[PDB]
Amino acid sequence: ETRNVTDLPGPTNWPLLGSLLEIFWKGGLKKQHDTLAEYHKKYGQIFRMKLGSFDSVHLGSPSLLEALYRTESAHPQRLEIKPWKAYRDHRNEAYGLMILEGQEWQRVRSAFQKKLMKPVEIMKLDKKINEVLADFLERMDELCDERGRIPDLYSELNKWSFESICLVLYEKRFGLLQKETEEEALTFITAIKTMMSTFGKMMVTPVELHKRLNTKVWQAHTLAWDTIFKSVKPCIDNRLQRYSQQPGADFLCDIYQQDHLSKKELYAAVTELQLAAVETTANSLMWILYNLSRNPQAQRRLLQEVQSVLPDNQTPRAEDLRNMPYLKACLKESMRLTPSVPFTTRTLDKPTVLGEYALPKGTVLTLNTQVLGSSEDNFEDSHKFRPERWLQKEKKINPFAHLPFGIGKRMCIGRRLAELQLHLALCWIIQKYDIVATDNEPVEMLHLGILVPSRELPIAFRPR
Ligand code: HEM
Ligand SMILES: C[C@H](CCC(=O)NCCC[N+](C)(C)CCCS(=O)(=O)[O-])[C@H]1CC[C@H]2[C@@H]3[C@H](O)C[C@@H]4C[C@H](O)CC[C@]4(C)[C@H]3C[C@H](O)[C@]12C
Repeated sequence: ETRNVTDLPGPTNWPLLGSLLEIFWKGGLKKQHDTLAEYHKKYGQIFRMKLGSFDSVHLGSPSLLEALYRTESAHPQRLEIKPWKAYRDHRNEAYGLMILEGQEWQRVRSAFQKKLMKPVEIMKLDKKINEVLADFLERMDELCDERGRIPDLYSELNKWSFESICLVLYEKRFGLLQKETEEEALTFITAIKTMMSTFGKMMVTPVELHKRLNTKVWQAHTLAWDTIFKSVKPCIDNRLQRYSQQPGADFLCDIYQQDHLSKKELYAAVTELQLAAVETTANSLMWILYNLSRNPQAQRRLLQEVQSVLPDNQTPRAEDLRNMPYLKACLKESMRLTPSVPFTTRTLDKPTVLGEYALPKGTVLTLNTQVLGSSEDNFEDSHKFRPERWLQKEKKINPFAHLPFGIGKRMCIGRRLAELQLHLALCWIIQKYDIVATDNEPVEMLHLGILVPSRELPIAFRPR
């Protein structure tokens, strides 16, 4: 009928360190995802692992993630991010979607979800997205060197992503793409960087103690968040004021006027939207550009579609995407082979059976969403970039085999907007450029928050 947590297989619990010893000898935390995939190959779909006192059970199969979904809490919960909450408490700001829990989370989630995860409303953003892409492409052919290579492509892809989502979120152009207008968002963006490189140092050492002792990390983290909030508020206020007498004209006013979220609540929620959006979206664009340079046949099949559905250099539109099944399949394939987010996390709020294992309340689960990419039950030749696998109707790919955006009600809220931006960015890029590999040397995926390349990506942009 049922076995329990103790009967779970898994790696040796080495004295004091647990699997931390193995990780420090297998590449470090940067390579953690390679190690977890190795473990799922050894012990199968479900296993138990300790990293110091950090004890977790890993789920690495489509059936397990289906089971977890069918039985999930009405308010699913990830691992707590203490430093962000400590800052909000200290400064009396609201929590956003990433740190909210319970009915408080559901309230904000519903309100935003009806705007963000509605195709009809999302497609309305395309004009804005195209305005930013137009500018980005213009900047691209300025940055391209002699042989079509863009120095620090990741950084530039981030500039686009930032500018794109800020137009969507704040109806403003921050001017990341035109030089001379570069030093406007400068302090805002540096504050984001400072914040990102600092909150991680307060997750082992308790944030309460950093606060009590008034450490330099606590100080830097507080200043960085202050600056982020001080930059966001006026934008949201101006947008709120602009449409205060036009119900139905703006997703943000409607939320404010009809769902009754306070301005304080909107500051936190919009802020977390932006933080979640920027790097991950740029990261995904990057990986697809890399997969394209490595698969000229797939890139050719893609070029044909773009040129077929958009003769001349016709500005892409959201409605055109309906007739580009291959474009959309390239993105899915890229996210399966080279995902941005390697895993997510859940704390169980009630006893539940997964596999033939009964897991108690309080069990921390890591959903290895990456490892799903290599299961031969769903992907024959899983090490091959083949977008075709998504288009053939003579074999079902099980939806719980492909989860780059997580699962269930607490899954990524930005899915449609991210897809829309990526789809259109691909149209603009391929339309103008051939994506060529500049070398054939090894490139590795490092876990640095998200999965990033081990080095500058060997790709060039050759004006077609
Ligand atoms: C291509 C880039 C994207 C990737 C792969 C992606 C991936 C994810 C994943 C894996 C999670 C966790 C889901 C879970 O635990 O089940 C997540 C949540 C989140 N994402 Fe995205 N992300 C994308 C872009 C976006 C964008 C465009 C936004 C903002 C519009 C966004 C905002 C959110 C927020 C706020 C959460 C938390 C939702 C909640 O707790 O209720 N992401 N992202
Ligand atoms: C990607 C970012 C930031 C990571 C980071 O520390 N960023 C600095 C990197 C510096 N680099 C030099 C590597 C590159 C800079 C390029 S730049 O163009 O700025 O020059 C990190 C920080 C907070 C992270 C989210 C939260 O946990 C909550 C949630 C948990 C789930 O489990 C997975 C999903 C989710 C939404 C997470 C996604 C992602 O993981 C986020 C956005």
